[PDB]
Amino acid sequence: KPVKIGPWGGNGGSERDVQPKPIRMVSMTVSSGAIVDAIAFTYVGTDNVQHSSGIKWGGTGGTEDTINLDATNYVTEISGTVGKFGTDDIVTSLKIITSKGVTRTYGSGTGIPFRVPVLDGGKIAGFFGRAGAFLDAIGFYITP
Amino acid sequence: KPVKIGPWGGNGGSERDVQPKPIRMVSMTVSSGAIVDAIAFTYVGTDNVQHSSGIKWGGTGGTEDTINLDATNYVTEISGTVGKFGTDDIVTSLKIITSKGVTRTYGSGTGIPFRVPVLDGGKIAGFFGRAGAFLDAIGFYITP
Repeated sequence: KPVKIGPWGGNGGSERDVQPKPIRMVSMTVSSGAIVDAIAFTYVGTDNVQHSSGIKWGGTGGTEDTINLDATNYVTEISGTVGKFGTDDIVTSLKIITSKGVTRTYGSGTGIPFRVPVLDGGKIAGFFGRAGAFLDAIGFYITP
Repeated sequence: KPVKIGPWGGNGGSERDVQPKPIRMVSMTVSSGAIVDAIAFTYVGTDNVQHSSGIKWGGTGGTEDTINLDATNYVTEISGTVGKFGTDDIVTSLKIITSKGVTRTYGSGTGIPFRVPVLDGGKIAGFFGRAGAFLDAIGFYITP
């Protein structure tokens, strides 16, 4: 069963979550440009079945990038910033680090930093948050 | 069973951890004044036995304050700040929130904030980190 922590960001947009909850992440897709426009992911649930988060959480801007994950290549740390974009506090940048040390950076924005490093073979299993035109807020599911 | 995340803080101090790992926190004691001088806790381990973290993690400054906890009165969120105090980046403040609404604030908010809100009945079960004269860095064990 995952732990659920967060989210980091503003209170705009609509709330986003998944059912069933995730125990490991299979892929994630971030849409980004100057800031983080949207996120989507696929995962194995608490039922040991694969599921999608469905339509991307956020708007139509930016470009998509997908990370494929497996038992040896999993997300061990996520960081980012919360800042203004227009009059909304949103996720202005996001950085993903995997267990092989590869880092991907999404957005070029600034603001109040957040960072969640997961230790001892634990992993980020998936996401929840808030989104509208952009990614207002992001939180994490984590399994040991 | 717990997830292990963090730490937040500077790079100084000696590494501090507990064995066995915690599944429930029973009490925690923060020593603080202007900053966070030390932390200690007692917990139920993965062996279903009560254990201490031992001597406090940090120095002899500040005043001690103890929170008593159990399965239904648990820490649901910890936040704080990491900042320079003298020559060291340390945990300059901590805020503890319990499931019953008990709040305690320790130290002074100088530097960069962090927050770990735990949702859906998850709980902070204990701590690890780095310490010397002060609490250099703090991380969490979290159970779902």
